[PDB]
Amino acid sequence: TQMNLKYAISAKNRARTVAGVSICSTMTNRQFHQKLLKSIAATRGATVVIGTSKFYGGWHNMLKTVYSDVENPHLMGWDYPKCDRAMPNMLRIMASLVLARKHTTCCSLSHRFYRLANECAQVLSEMVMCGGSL
RNA sequence: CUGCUCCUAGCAUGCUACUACCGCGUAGCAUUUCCCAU
Ligand SMILES: [Zn+2]
Repeated sequence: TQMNLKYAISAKNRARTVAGVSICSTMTNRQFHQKLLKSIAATRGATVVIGTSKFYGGWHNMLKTVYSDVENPHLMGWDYPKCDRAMPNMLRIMASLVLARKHTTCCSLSHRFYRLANECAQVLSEMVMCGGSL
């Protein structure tokens, strides 16, 4: 996985970094996950709001849907300090497990395990070419 | 790298309307020709 520096505008001097990923990983992941990703993105009115536009009243629709029958409603929001740099890998394994639960008939047990192993080997923990070294 | 949006251009399709000609089909109107031997 190649490492690179970003070029944009923000409000603090801390640097930014994108990561280039090999291409075989991309083809395999697309063929494996694309249908579920599209199904998630298209659906409206759910707990996850990925793929919903803030224009044409979508923002109001979301703000109403979250406003369900709450007896003494309040609003609370939190933050994750360094979410990506401090993620425990057990939860990442379990997350990649949840997404695969839909593959009930398309894939066998051994095939599922090998796909999970590939995902862990390619994205979770592997060799990061930074600078000119590994 | 994913999602959202704008704009432009092209294509292609579908549908609608208009114009022309054609022939058809129908209807009406009206005419023109009018025939002979082995
Ligand atoms: Zn499968």
